[PDB]
Amino acid sequence: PQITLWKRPFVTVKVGGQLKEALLDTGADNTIFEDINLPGRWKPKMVGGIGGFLKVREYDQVPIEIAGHKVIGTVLVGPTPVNVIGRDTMTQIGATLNF
Amino acid sequence: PQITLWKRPFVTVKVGGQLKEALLDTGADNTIFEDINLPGRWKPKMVGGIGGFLKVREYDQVPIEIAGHKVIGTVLVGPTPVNVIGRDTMTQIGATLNF
Ligand SMILES: CC(C)(C)NC(=O)[C@@H]1C[C@@H]2CCCC[C@@H]2CN1C[C@@H](O)[C@H](Cc1ccccc1)NC(=O)[C@H](CC(N)=O)NC(=O)c1ccc2ccccc2n1
Ligand SMILES: CC(C)(C)NC(=O)[C@@H]1C[C@@H]2CCCC[C@@H]2CN1C[C@@H](O)[C@H](Cc1ccccc1)NC(=O)[C@H](CC(N)=O)NC(=O)c1ccc2ccccc2n1
Ligand SMILES: [Cl-]
Ligand SMILES: [Cl-]
Repeated sequence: PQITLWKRPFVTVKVGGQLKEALLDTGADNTIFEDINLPGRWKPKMVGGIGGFLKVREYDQVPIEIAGHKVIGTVLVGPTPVNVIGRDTMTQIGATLNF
Repeated sequence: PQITLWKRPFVTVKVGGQLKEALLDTGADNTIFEDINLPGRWKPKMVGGIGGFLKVREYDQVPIEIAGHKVIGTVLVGPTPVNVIGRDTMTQIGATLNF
């Protein structure tokens, strides 16, 4: 699809077997969710942004379906106010900005 | 242009009289700079991000040039780690996210 930006660009994704919504974010390096439970091991990571840093769990090679496509990549989990799909995932579905 | 997302999507912008660079950020509501100086009075404003809330200066009706499109918008000046072009400016140049 072609998405205008008059509203925040959320999309449906499936991760860990659950349907979630997340913000398509061209400014973010990373992909992060609040309250999803993933299997397998994780490693601690800190991510920074406006206002400071977030302590998260990093899970590697996680399948995400976004809203229709299969991506495998890194997923962060921590107490974020919003789920975000960052460039690490969006490059794998060929997302582009156009103007 | 049509911009892929393998690198961070920075663009050249002229804000006030000054050439700067900033991140095209579909996950940001606002346009925020740290390294510009704008004249005159400003209004206090608070913005949120992943880590908490920051105090910024709001300057109204500021000219912004990006990719040859000259627009007039609200520019915030605050302790952001990265200059960001948010959806408020991107909608004015007709930017879309596509996949
Ligand atoms: C933006 C922030 C998330 C705070 N990250 C950083 O500031 C990291 C932190 C790292 C650990 C501590 C020591 C410094 C390194 C490198 N910095 C990068 C920082 O010092 C450096 C500033 C700079 C820019 C241009 C020319 C010279 C210097 N940025 C850079 O070199 C490149 C610029 C680019 N176009 O990619 N940017 C980044 O490295 C950077 C990293 C994460 C980001 C996440 C989201 C959005 C933008 C992000 N930009
Ligand atoms: C989410 C995460 C992966 C941690 N990445 C980032 O946060 C990186 C960090 C980078 C270095 C510092 C400068 C910003 C860049 C780009 N950001 C992405 C960037 O897109 C980021 C994503 C985001 C949105 C909403 C809430 C939190 C976080 N947007 C923002 O930080 C913008 C800033 C603003 N006020 O315009 N925030 C918002 O637009 C915004 C909207 C609604 C909100 C509701 C509650 C609380 C905070 C809310 N913030
Ligand atoms: Cl959700
Ligand atoms: Cl990020």
